[PDB]
This record gives sequence, C-alpha cells and structure tokens, in this order.
Amino acid sequence: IFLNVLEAIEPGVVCAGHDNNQPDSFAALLSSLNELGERQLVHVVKWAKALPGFRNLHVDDQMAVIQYSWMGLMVFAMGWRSFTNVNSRMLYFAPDLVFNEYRMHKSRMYSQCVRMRHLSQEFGWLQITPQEFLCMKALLLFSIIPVDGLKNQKFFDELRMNYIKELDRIIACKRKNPTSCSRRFYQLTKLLDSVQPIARELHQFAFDLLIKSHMVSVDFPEMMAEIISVQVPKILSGKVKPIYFHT
Ligand SMILES: O=C1[C@@H]2[C@H]3CC[C@H](CC3)[C@@H]2C(=O)N1c1ccc([N+](=O)[O-])c2ccccc12
Repeated sequence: IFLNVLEAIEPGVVCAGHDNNQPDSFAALLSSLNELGERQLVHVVKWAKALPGFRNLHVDDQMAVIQYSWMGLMVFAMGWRSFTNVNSRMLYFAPDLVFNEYRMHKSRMYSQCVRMRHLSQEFGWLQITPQEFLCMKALLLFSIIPVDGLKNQKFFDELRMNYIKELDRIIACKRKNPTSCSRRFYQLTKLLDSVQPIARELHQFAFDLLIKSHMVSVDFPEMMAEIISVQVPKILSGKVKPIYFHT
C-alpha cells in the first residue's frame, strides 16, 4: 500500500507564471524562479504532511525537516521532470519556464544548472523507474538534520529506517534477478547522495542572491525569504547536515 500512497499524493503540474513574451533578463528569470519556488514549497508541505508516518514526528521537527530538504526535493523532482519531459536536454523547472542554455547563462546559475542537468541524465543512464523515483524522493525528505539532533530524534530515525526499507522492497519485488541485489541499491543510494552537493550550491546561491536582492531587483516571496535567511544559514554554517549513505 506504500507505493499506492506515494503515487496518490504526488504533486501535479505547477506553473511559474513566467512571462515568455519578454526577451529574458536576470531579474525576470530569477523573479519567476522565486515565485515558482514559493509555489513548489506550498505543494511540498502538503505532500510531506500526507506521507506515511510523517505526523509521528514532533510538530517542530515536521516543518524543520521540510524546510531543510526543500531545495534537494525540488532539485530531484525537477531532474525527473526534465528526464521525462525533454530527455535532460534542458531544465524543465515548469511547463512555462524551461531552461535552455541561454537562460542557464542569463540566470547566472550555469554551473548549478549543469550539475542539475547531469542529475537528470542519471535518471536515464540508470533507467530509474517511476516507482524508484517516488521512493527516493520520499527518502530525500529524511536526509538532512541538525548535527545536534531534532526535538525527537528517535521518531525521525525510525521513520527514516522504514523508508530505506521501502526502497529496498521496491527494488527486490519482481524486477531484479541475481542473489546480491546490492548493486541496484548501491547506485540508487549513490544517486541520492549526489543531490546533497547540488542542493548545497543552490543554497549558497540562494543566500547570496537574497542578501543582494535589494540591488539586483529580484523579489523574494515571504516564505522562501524566511527559509533562506533562517534555515539556509544553518546548513551553510554547518549546524544542519546531510545524511550520506556513503562516506
Ligand atoms: O526557489 C528557487 C529560487 C531560490 C533562490 C535562487 C534560485 C535558487 C533557490 C531560485 C530557483 O532557481 N528556485 C527554484 C524554483 C523552482 C524549482 N522548481 O520547482 O523547478 C527549482 C528546482 C531546482 C532548483 C531551484 C528551483
């Protein structure tokens, strides 16, 4: 019933509202991205709260976990959309905001976009199924926490353990073949680990942009601006860190 729940709660299409009549400029692109980011955050919150066992977490931990993993979750899902929509050729942030190389450059996030596009390609190189994608995204929500722990660490550890086992099942079920399916699990865990460094570059870029937004003329929605100035700094200063499968 796990996979059914994931498929049932999976967010739908989310547009950015980008004016594709305009010629493209740093401000216009980033202003649309920030608006889309706020929109996606709202959907990620609803998605997370409807995940199996998620309400078992302390109230403060629930939001904490969502805010810390928000960027990684967006990276992962967007990498998936790009793979299934345009074969990783471009970055499908939204139906009305697709990034070609010109916008990657004009947005001033080229290196970050290069990393993300590489991630999207991995979905194809590894032949990731829709089901593995859903389970991995779920596990991604439980992959970053304060080094000093959450208000109720034990509950988080139990929930994380259960999602790892669900991923292990979706791999074991009629699909594999050999005796040691440590290979498919190994690469999927490696792929999830690869999201963290990308999220970190996006975190850094988001932080730097918010600090100088006043000049660059870029609006930051209320919720996104609070996460970037309250949550993000904690990740950048080393207080909250990703949980890596491999060292
Ligand atoms: O939120 C932000 C802005 C904040 C502030 C500056 C930029 C990165 C983070 C801007 C931005 O690009 N984004 C992003 C917006 C929307 C998506 N998405 O749903 O496709 C994103 C997916 C991956 C990475 C970032 C996404």
